[PDB]
Amino acid sequence: VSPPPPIADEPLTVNTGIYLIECYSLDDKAETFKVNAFLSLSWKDRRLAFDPVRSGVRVKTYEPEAIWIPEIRFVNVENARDADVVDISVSPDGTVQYLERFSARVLSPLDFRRYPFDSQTLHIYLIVRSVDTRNIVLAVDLEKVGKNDDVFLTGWDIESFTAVVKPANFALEDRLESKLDYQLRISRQYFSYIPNIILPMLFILFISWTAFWSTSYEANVTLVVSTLIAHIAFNILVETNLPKTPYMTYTGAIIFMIYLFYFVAVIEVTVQHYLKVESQPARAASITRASRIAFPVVFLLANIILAFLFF
Amino acid sequence: VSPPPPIADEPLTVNTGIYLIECYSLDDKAETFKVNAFLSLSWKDRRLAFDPVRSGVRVKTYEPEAIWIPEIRFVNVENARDADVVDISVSPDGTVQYLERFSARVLSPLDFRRYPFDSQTLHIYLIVRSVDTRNIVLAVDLEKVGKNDDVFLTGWDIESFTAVVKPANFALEDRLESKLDYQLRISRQYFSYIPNIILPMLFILFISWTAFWSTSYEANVTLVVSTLIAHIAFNILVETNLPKTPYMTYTGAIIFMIYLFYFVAVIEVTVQHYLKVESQPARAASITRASRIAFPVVFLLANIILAFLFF
Amino acid sequence: VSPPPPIADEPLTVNTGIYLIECYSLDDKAETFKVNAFLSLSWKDRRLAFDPVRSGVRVKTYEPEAIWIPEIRFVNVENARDADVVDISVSPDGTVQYLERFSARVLSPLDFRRYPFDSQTLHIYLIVRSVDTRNIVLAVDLEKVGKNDDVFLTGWDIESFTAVVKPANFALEDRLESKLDYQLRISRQYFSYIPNIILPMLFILFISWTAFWSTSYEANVTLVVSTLIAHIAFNILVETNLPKTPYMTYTGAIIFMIYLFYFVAVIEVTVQHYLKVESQPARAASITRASRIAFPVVFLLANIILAFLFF
Amino acid sequence: VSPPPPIADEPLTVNTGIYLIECYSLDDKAETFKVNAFLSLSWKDRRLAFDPVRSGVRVKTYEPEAIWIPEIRFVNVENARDADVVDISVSPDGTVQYLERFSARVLSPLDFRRYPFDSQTLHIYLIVRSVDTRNIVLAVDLEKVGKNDDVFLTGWDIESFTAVVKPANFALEDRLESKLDYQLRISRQYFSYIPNIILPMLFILFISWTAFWSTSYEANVTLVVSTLIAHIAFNILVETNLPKTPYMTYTGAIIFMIYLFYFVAVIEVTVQHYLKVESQPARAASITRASRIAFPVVFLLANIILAFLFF
Amino acid sequence: VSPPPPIADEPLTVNTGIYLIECYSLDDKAETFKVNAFLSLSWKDRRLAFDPVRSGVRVKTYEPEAIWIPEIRFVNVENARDADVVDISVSPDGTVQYLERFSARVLSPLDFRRYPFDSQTLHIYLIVRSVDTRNIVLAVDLEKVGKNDDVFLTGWDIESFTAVVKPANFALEDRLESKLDYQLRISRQYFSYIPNIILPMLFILFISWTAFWSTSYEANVTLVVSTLIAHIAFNILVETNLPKTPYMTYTGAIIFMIYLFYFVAVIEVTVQHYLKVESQPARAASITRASRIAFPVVFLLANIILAFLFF
Repeated sequence: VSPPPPIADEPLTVNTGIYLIECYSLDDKAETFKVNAFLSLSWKDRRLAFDPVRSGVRVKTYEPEAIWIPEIRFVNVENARDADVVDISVSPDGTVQYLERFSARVLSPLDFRRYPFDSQTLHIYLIVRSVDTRNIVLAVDLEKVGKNDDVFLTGWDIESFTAVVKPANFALEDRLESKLDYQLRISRQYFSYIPNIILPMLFILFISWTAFWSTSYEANVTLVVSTLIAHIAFNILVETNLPKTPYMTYTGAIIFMIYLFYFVAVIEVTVQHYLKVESQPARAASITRASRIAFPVVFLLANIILAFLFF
Repeated sequence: VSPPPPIADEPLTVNTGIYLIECYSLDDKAETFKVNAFLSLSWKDRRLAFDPVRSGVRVKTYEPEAIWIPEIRFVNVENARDADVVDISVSPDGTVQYLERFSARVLSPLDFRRYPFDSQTLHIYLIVRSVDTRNIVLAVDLEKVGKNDDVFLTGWDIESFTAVVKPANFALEDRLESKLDYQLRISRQYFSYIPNIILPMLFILFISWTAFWSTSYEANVTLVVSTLIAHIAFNILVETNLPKTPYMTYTGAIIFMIYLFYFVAVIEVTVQHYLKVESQPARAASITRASRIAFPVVFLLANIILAFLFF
Repeated sequence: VSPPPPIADEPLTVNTGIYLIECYSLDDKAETFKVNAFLSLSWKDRRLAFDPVRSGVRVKTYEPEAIWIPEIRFVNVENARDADVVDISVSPDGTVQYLERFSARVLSPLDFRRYPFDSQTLHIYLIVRSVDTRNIVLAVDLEKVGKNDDVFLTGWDIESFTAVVKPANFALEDRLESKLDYQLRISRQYFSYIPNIILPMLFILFISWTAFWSTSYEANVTLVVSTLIAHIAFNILVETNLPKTPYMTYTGAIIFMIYLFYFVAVIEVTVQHYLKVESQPARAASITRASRIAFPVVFLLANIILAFLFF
Repeated sequence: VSPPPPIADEPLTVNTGIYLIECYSLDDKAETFKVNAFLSLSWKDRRLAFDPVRSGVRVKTYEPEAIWIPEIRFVNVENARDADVVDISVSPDGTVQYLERFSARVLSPLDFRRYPFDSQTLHIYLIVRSVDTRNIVLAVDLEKVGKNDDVFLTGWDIESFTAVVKPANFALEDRLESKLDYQLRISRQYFSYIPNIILPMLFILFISWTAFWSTSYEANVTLVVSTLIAHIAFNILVETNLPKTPYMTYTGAIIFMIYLFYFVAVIEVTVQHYLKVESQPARAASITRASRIAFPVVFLLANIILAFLFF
Repeated sequence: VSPPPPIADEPLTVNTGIYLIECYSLDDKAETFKVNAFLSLSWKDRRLAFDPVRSGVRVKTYEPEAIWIPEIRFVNVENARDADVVDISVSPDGTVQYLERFSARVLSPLDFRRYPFDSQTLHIYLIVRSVDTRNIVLAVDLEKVGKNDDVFLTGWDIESFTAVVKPANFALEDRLESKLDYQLRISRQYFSYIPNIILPMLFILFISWTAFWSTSYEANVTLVVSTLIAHIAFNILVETNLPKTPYMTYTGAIIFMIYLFYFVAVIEVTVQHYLKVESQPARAASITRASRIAFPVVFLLANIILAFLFF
């Protein structure tokens, strides 16, 4: 009901911990993720302490209204952290052990440049408002911060749940206070993405390259233009998986390069035909023969240039 | 009111039951499903026992606030279930019969590898928090576990609603307690998936194979490339039914293999033409003649390899 | 307040009525429909009766809390209906007239086999919980069951709003009681489905059949394969209208048959060409000439077989 | 708290007004539209009046619970509106000025036949329930009915916001009362619909007509069939804009006619070829020459027939 | 509890400030954007003032219920702002410092004509209701208005967060009062829109222009018509990025012009062929030779005309 008084000017230390139970709804369209976890809080209140003989027990259980509880909030959430309280335990020395289970949609930006190899740092920002009586400071209890054996992250590898031990104060408000950051490092699992996106997209492009082993302009126009359609169609097919980014992505640059290669292949096919029709088939045959090596080499070279630029 | 006191150290047994009335919203994307069911609770409270002559009746009806009710919760739900109590009945010996109708979105992972023959185990995890006075344990009353004669599961076969009789304790919290698991085993119905997905997808691939019974390179390019487009288009058409998985699925491997076969068929068509144009039609004719058997045989062989790998 | 007492053992009859206002959000995909209607309740309470001279008036108006009201619920809802009470009127003899306006999403399975001629029986299940003092039974007041002159059902014909006069008890609960069923029989209006789905889908198939009046294998491959693409594309176009069913539908069987016909047409075209190239144009010409009649006849025959099988 | 008493038998007049601030979510599918507006209510209560000298002020501000407020509801809404009261002001004579801001989904049928020239009458039905003490009637204060300078109706022309001055009583309930209708007459802006839908759809059809100036059956098959695909593809592209109607629309009839023209064009192309191959090129040339005029003329004629039928 | 009294007739000045923390869910479809920010309020009340020696402290902290707080609301929002308060501080002179954190969906129209060079003026309208005792006016405290060093907007450049210093009164209500406007000027970053939309769309069009360097009518029909399909397909692919506008946009005019160019290119190809077949290949060759320059020149000229018209 009333905040604990400081014996001295020192601020109240609230030890925090988050135990990740379930992580669902990874909607990449809104750069959000839903979380279901345990939030543990630990701080010392002298007013609740006792001798354990006359009191009988070693522990004292209270209701949330009965005692003072710090106003802990999450910064980067859609709406107020949905909560329910599990337990409040007071040890003989006056140390309060608070535990609640919560579920909330977290706002955490995603970098899609490295995609689909990309690594992400998912953030959960904890915050406390200091009162006049008293100031309150947050701390991390590493024993209460953990991932379960049943933790499921389908399509991602969980690297480190290591929260920011030194979380800098956000100078947003009039009074600056330290906001405890929880860094959750993940890296994209990619096996499926080669046989489902890259490989079939390379096959369609390679099919267009058969126009370099043909002399029929009609058959060549069909090869290049119809594969171009198949490529667009294939992009529409995988559209859901690829990201809608306002910046240039690695995947996006490859896609653009593929569009350029269809254009150049058309030029070649058109040129080869023009030379043959304009009575110089020696040149026409030489260009086509060269393209057979030029196109794969330049492609492989440019992909290495791209890979280097992004990694 | 207050919790019932133990005659001895033994924990309070709360007998549970779930009567599955309706199952709506089967989201193959979020791996969540909405449920509307009856939850029944049974436990013995000596405090409310009576003689039926002086009391007149054989049964006593109470309001939820009037008596003690165990705090039963679901583990794998987005948020707390809809709480609408139906009836509370007390027998002369003190046995309480609780019944509520609830509705909640359940988080249950789905394995799409064996799809569309795939079988699933849907989970509903029940949990109770033990108090200081007396510890509380959950049990399954098989007579109160059921699904109606009007239970509709369009597209699935319900194998067994048999809940985990021995549900292991989840070591997540500070105090470990047994969490009653409800395993709902289902198997996918496919009487439609062959004529609607597989058969037309095989037809389009087979059409490309007619290029082995033709010598017109122009007609062949049209056959292979236009069927490749029809295949992509067909995939777009059925896209909704197929799953967007970060791992490799059986269906997904077949699709990939089909993409490979279009690529190889192009190679053949291109090779056949090159040999004919490079004045060796004997080889060209032999390759084409071989492909007529090679392509179906290798396909049938590789499908058997795939089926074996996944089953 | 308290429930009315029975003069004899007879159960309390609650006369019900539903006045269907506007029906919205006909989600064919979730097999749910939203309803906005008036619910009327009528039952006799001797406890509320009076003489109209000393009381002055002929009618007595109460608030919902002031008097006893039966706990009427709907069986098949996503979650409980919106609760808005309009009026409560008591006649001199004690007859209570209750009226509320409600809105709820109803779960009602749909049969898509006969689609798009398909007829449906939409269900709204009313239910009441019978009390230890008096058993409560539901009845239908046909004078209070109706639909307005402004009732709109776009693309459906409303056959009969006739509710189940003898609604069987659901043996789900421990105590079985009669649950008042409201059957709304509807039949699909198709004045659009022929010119928008069937006719253009037949035209595309007929275009492929022109390959039987041509000898150019190149032109024929283009005809059959490009129309096959147009068919897939057309299916994608109308995909929204067609149903995603795990069982075999009439429409779905026709679609499958059309896919088969494109495959057979390819075979013919391929065969005709092979015979001509393998120096037997007499056979090639005979098969093509036969196909001109065979394909339409077999199609028309198989459609009548299909129509017969489904109707 | 209590209703104002009538000096005489006359009913209480509640003057209404709706100030349309922002109209969003124009859902074409469900024929619903979301609205955010101000609702103003004006009625005279003598019990709240005063002298302004002894009271000091000219205006008196109350809280909704403090005074009597009429139970105003909307008929055609998904569910009850948003209850956010802005201000309640009482003038010295006792005239109450009520203002609330609300947001609700309105059910209003749309006629898509005339589309995209189509005109609509959007309805918002206001209703009040008369009490036993004094009957309540609704009125329209034209000075409080309006739309801002910042009112956004992107794609429509607002013809008249003129609410039904004489709104007939809905004979649905047992007691009939006048329900104040708000007619919002709008007409569709088509600045864009010609260059974005009609013109490109005519271009694709016209391209197919070039087959009448060619003799190459191969080139003709490509022209007709590939444009047919382009048409389907184009329909898929504009799918969002076009309406999903269970009845026949003007736009829908044109689309169907276009499908018929592709079929007839195929027939011509097939016939022309057959005659040439069956050694009668004089007839073949005459039909093709005629089609060059026949197709555009018949099209233009049939479009005039269609336009006449719908307008 | 009560509105602060004016020493003279002057209105109460409430100094406002908005500190933009996070800006998410930029759903262009509904022309809405979600905002998460700090709202600061500053005004002087003499009743809360004190001497700081006898009171001890320099600052006084209150609870929202304890003191009078102005009813500040947002005009253009889907629903009410999140009701969450951070701090209330009173200085020795009586100056109140209010701070709250809020999250709401804002309705702000978007102009898509200049897209994707488009620039926008985003609006957040603040409003206050004046009471009987003293009229309340809003002001902007520039020192309490800003965005963090970590604020980043994906795809946009933030030009000026300069709120309307002179915000005109909205004449909607009976009593007109100044509504404080917050203008946020932004310009779209297009670094992606050229390589992802424009460039590949130009490539497909350029491919059709190779028909001017060919004499094969068959190959030309394939070139023009198949690229036209690729264009439609490409539009379907990028459909998400392009806006669904009922007015004419810059991007939309370019798209229309591209459709026209495919039609004209067909005409050329058809004409070239007709002249050759009608035994005048000198004219046919001249037209084709001219088109090689005419088409790119006219295109580049018309694009400059378009750019000029829109900018």
